[PDB]
Amino acid sequence: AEPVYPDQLRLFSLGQGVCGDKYRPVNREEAQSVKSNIVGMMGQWQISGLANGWVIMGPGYNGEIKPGTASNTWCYPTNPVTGEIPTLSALDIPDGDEVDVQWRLVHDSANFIKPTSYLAHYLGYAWVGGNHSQYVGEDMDVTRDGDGWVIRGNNDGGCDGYRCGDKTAIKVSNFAYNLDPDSFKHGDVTYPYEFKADVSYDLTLSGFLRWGGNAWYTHPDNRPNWNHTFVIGPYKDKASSIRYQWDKRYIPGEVKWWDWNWTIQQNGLSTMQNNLARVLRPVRAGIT
Amino acid sequence: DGYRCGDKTAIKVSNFAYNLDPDSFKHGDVTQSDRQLVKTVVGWAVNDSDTPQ
Repeated sequence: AEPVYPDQLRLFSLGQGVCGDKYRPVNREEAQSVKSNIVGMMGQWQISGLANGWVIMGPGYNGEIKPGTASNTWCYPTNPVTGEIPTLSALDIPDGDEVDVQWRLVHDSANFIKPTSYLAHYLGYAWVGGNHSQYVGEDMDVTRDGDGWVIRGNNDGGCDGYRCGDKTAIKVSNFAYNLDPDSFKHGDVTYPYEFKADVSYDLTLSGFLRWGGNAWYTHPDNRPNWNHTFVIGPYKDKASSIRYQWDKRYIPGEVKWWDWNWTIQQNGLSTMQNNLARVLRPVRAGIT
Repeated sequence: DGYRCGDKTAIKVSNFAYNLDPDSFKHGDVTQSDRQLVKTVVGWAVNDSDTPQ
């Protein structure tokens, strides 16, 4: 048996026990591993075929797997593609003091604010943007709050929408700088050295979740308030690691904070991984 | 319509206290549950003289 990712499954209707060109029939054991996802991707009274004379039934039957035969068949690609989040080239901040580096980081629109505002929107937060535009993360304001920074939509003038006025906030805090030994460089030897250090921080999202649909695993439906934190840097915990949670989306019992399969279904695989790649882009600062 | 209409003032009521009339208090029966013994003692008091003691 091999791990199965719900986004790769394909339901063929060619013939009994026949898959596509590059496609293998899903096994009864493999179907059991992701039972809830496949049952959620089926109609109420639908029955579909598996390998070795087995059948999966829809929610009306409580998702029972029993011996049988059917015309349809769930198939998995014969050569699955890796859905891992790609890595982008580093972003280098011009030399300066600690607070200057943070200021230049948090005021960048293409490499920040907009990649961070789209993540919050995809996760299901409400009203990510200001009153003077219709697009997410367009009319935003940045303020220095204590030892951190706060980004949120501008709220001047009026707005149309239920509870428009409660705008979600992005809070950046807890910066740290770790030096790597492979960036060493020197000039003449009459010497002046040079290094680059990687920057890490904590990102907090605060706001209320949308009623129509959100990405929390319990899928609350009463518009509750919510605060969550991510660590943009080396792994520290399962709850605050994006890469970890995304890589264990094939184990249903590991899903306890966010449901990334839901986001993939809602928006598509390529867009989600591009956005996550932009959010996790490395950041470096020079030292001399 | 207004500059910051939407930031509305809130009034909070808490910390209630009661000043009783002295001759109006009554209570009913006292009941016990979940009883666990601590200690007990028994004894005798003996008087062998000719007067109460």
